[PDB]
Amino acid sequence: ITGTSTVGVGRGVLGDQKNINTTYSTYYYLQDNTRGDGIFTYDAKYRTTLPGSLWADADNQFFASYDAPAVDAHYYAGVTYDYYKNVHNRLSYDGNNAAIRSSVHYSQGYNNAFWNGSEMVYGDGDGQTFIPLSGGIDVVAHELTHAVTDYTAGLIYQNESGAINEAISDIFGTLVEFYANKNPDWEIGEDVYTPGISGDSLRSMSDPAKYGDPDHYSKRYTGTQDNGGVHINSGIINKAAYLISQGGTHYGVSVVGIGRDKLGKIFYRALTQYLTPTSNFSQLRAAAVQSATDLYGSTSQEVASVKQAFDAVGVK
Ligand SMILES: [Ca+2]
Ligand SMILES: [Ca+2]
Ligand SMILES: [Ca+2]
Ligand SMILES: [Ca+2]
Ligand SMILES: [Fe+3]
Repeated sequence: ITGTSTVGVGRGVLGDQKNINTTYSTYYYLQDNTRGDGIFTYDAKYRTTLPGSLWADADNQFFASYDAPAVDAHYYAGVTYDYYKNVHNRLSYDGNNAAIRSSVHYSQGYNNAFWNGSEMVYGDGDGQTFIPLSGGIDVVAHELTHAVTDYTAGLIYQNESGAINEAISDIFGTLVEFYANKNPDWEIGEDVYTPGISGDSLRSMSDPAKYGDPDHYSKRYTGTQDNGGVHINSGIINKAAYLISQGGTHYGVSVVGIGRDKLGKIFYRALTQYLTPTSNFSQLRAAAVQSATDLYGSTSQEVASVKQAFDAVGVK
């Protein structure tokens, strides 16, 4: 669309008010011209054909409940873009300011969200297991990070490489949650998961075992479900990442925490410089150690903490 940049206001899934970047051209559209080649949000109108219609509104106010998920998807994508740019100096997911597109109201009662190789897609949930998934900034950032991985390391979506791909999305989705300071935690999807149950989440990075995911290499899943457990075995890497950041003693191995910022710097470098499509956990460890070495010196505490953390989860 060609028009005038402007700012509208609406309410998100959780009921919070926010301003969003819109474009005016007869209608007000969910098209943000202020970030790279634009952020565009579309209405999939409960169908599965994609992307749907670019979101159009008559008055630049988005307070209808049908609007909620579009508001959050649109807003959270901007935040995520900002994170990458500000923090890592990366322009959009491709590093070249590619347009970011998302569709909401995908299908009916769809309890998931995903990156389809071209854009993001969000379900509204069934209202019981989930509410519209774009209401969780960690979910939005998790999805956009899959784009980042596709353009960089290109980790194949299965077995260990796939678990790495998933851990990357949880790690950066969490870093983005802290970046925006939106009630941050080391949990995944807490804000849109089981509206009825307080205190739970989809996955835990601090204690993956809480939900039955492995927190040690010896406990990895070796079967075929879930593409070889990409969503399960990511727990081992997630735990490692939590330890690197926060520190702790796990299975008797003590790790000194070095903080979130450094965690992000080290993982981003590994991702972008050292990982390949078929990298396995053991290769990830080598990569993370090399990155930290690059950044902080081989005799650094940083390097030391990365080593301990992997030893702690049993990754050699
Ligand atoms: Ca309106
Ligand atoms: Ca949170
Ligand atoms: Ca979270
Ligand atoms: Ca819940
Ligand atoms: Fe994922």
